[PDB]
Amino acid sequence: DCHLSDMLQQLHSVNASKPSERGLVRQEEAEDPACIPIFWVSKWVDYSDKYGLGYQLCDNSVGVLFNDSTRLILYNDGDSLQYIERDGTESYLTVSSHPNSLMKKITLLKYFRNYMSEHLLKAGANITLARLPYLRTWFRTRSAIILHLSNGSVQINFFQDHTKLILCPLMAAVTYIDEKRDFRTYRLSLLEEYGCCKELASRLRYARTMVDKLLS
Repeated sequence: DCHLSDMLQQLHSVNASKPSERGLVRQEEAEDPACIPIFWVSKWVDYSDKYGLGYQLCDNSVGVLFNDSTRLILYNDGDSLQYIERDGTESYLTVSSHPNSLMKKITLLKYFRNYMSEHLLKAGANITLARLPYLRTWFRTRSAIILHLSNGSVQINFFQDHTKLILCPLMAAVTYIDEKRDFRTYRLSLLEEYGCCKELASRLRYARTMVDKLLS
């Protein structure tokens, strides 16, 4: 990742500068609505002991990262599919016509979509040209799930308190979703500048270490 390189810098820059420890924190002055992200994960399902990691993006498309490290996406038209092999090669197809070699996985995705159509909360449901990204990797920790999409974006959802970061290195920007499910986007360079709350500074410290694991 040219991107993830960028992201660790940005983030380290902001964390080095110790933004909570300021005479007068001015976090709202680092806000920047002209940087809101197009895609994040609104829901996810971890059936990774058997099948893989199911998930839905904010545009209502659905995806799976199977345990064999391939991915099938279903677009929000209900029919278009994109399959992505371990090497990254990508075929496109539909539900109506598609090799039989994909029967089992197309079905697995239908099940994942049926479940996610009915069930979980839709993160960032209150918000509004990019290529639909797919899930590159994920992993869990005691404290959170980390989701790394092909468009270069890392999303970290925290379990305890339901807070979330979407990091876009394209813009040097991060979106915080707090416990009240308020949704504020910030430029990291302005956060370094203007400071932020002790909450977000800890989330952002975690996020650095999380982006380290991702690089490995």
